Amino acid sequence: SMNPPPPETSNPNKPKRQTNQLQYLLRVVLKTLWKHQFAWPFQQPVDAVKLNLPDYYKIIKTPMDMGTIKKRLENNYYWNAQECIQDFNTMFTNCYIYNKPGDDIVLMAEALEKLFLQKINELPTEE
Ligand SMILES: Cc1sc2c(c1C)C(c1ccc(Cl)cc1)=N[C@@H](CC(=O)OC(C)(C)C)c1[nH]nc(C)[n+]1-2
Repeated sequence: SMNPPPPETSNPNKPKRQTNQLQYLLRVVLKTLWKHQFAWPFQQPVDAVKLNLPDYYKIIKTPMDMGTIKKRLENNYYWNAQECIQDFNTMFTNCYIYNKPGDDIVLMAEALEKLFLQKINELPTEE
């Protein structure tokens, strides 16, 4: 069970822009989650080889992680806030799909998601 290529972070064919909401998603949302004590499993794609999770990419067909999101934000990959919000939600949902309630990794995702929800509640109106 080899690892797939990671999600793209650059694509000249994809439209993109800078928006004040995307700036907030980087400076506030990503930065807050990235520094958290429980961020580290989510800072790069799941390595199913090293973790001995050969079923991971049989079950999780839309992988996502904060390393990817960080690069997307820094590299101005997104057209709007919704695209980036969707990536975060994909990441959390994947973790809950693959794992079981009360697992350590699920508690870690839950902690991060609580903070995500607190920050997204104050997403600024588009300028
Ligand atoms: C680098 C990464 S990425 C990751 C994990 C780790 C370690 C952990 C994990 C991280 C921290 C703690 Cl305290 C416990 C588990 N769990 C796996 C699934 C699993 O069951 O893996 C073990 C078989 C436990 C290796 C998982 N699912 N989704 C993700 C994002 N992760």
